Order: sequence, then structure tokens, then C-alpha cells
Amino acid sequence: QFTERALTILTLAQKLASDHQHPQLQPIHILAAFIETPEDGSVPYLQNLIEKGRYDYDLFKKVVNRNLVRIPQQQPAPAEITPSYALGKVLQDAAKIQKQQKDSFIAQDHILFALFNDSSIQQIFKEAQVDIEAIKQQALELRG
Amino acid sequence: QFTERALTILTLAQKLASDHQHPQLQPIHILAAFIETPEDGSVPYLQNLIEKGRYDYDLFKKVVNRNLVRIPQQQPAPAEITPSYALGKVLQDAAKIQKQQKDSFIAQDHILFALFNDSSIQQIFKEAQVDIEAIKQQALELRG
Repeated sequence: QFTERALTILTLAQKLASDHQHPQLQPIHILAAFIETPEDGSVPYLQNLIEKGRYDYDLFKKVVNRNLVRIPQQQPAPAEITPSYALGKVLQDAAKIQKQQKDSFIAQDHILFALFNDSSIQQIFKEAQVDIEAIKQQALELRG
Repeated sequence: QFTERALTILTLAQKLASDHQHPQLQPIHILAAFIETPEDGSVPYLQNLIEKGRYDYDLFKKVVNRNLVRIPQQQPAPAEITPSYALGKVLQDAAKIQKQQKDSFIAQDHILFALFNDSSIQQIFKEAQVDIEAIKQQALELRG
């Protein structure tokens, strides 16, 4: 169903929520997966669909880090309670994307897309459009 | 743009407008383009969505012919003026479908779908090609 890369990004969303002591998984945690590493080679962080597309990766980095700080510290036992409908939908949308893209496996780009398509900055501190075409262009020019 | 399979149908539709010496191309000429000749592989007519959808494609051809004979004029010099705004819409719709499918070219599959969206038989119990949902059920067996 998923590529190893897609599984890595999703898995990181889940484990970052555990490491940050966060309850229900939010779009924020998948965004946390995106900015999980300083490696530029990680498309979700520097050689990004955002950075080479329309917006400063830092804009997004701070959206997420602000949100990760904002979410209160939980008992480790609930730290990653569930993907709920929120991540369920992102993963399902990634599958809808596979169908649209005619892709045999879920790509990390489908997760980037699906998350971005659903997501919006939750606070006034940062703003950015979900520039769907820019993120698709950059995704299409990489790996394949 | 359109590939050769779609272009064949589109070419035939325009030809048919001239075969009937009509000033403009109408949806009926395209439906007539769908049913040109008894060549099985022609998804628009024989190994079609229509039979799979439990409809009689020859009966439908009779419907088409009944509509073709109602074309108001067959005057020579007046013939071949326009593709018509009506089909402008249809071809534009085909382009919309290409976007929906991430397709670099319009296939007969797409041009069929687009007309079907704008097609009709002025009949309650239409003997028309099976409605769009079935069109998708069977059209989606093609390519991918």
C-alpha cells in the first residue's frame, strides 16, 4: 500500500507525538514529521515543496514548532492516542491521490499533498496558501 | 490535446456535420461519431460501455439516426461553419476530465465521458448509453 518513505513519514508523525508527549494525533504531527530532520535531502524539510515552490520553509517550520509547543504535555501513556478521523482522512486522501496519480504505492509526496490539502495554519502568527500546484510541480520533478 | 483515438472520433464528428451538410457540429454528430462502423474494439460502439451497461447499441444507433434526420438543413454552401459553442463546452469538459485524471492527452474514453455529461435523448426511459456512473464503472476498466 505504502512506500517505505511514506511509512517513514507517517511513522515519524506518530512517534514524534509520543516523544513530544502529545494526545490525539493532529495534522500538526504529520507536519512535525515533515520537519523531523535537518537533512536537506528530506523533501518534507528543506528541498521542499514549500521552499522550492512558493513559501519559506521557515514559515512552515515555525508553524509547526509553535504548534508543537502549544500542545500541552501529556502522560506518556496517551502520547499518540490515535490518528482519529484526522490522520485517517490524510492517509485515505493519500490513497485517493494514488488513484489520481496512477501510483501503485503511497508516496511521501501523497502524504505531503494530502496533509497540505487538508491543513491550514491554526493561528494568526503564520500564514501561507496551500499552493497545490507548486507543491505538485516540485514533487513531480523529484525521484521519478 | 487529444490523442489519435479521440481525434478519430472528433474528426468523424466534424466529418459527419459535413456528411449532413450542416453549418455546425452538434452533439448528435458526435454521438454519430461514436457509432460509425461495426469494428468491435470501438469502445464508443461495440465492445462498449453500453452493452456492459445492459443497453442495445443498435437501438441507440436508431435513436441517433432518428435525431440525425431531424437536422434542419442539408444545404451545401452553408455547411461547415463552426464546431459550435455546444461542443466548445464538451471539449472544454474533456479538458477538465484530463485534469481530474492527470492525463496528458484526451483519449476516446475521455471524449466519450465529456459528451455523455452533455448528452441526452429526449426520452424518459432512455435507451441512451448507460448513465455516467456505469460509464465510469466500465470506463475505469480501461488503461488506469
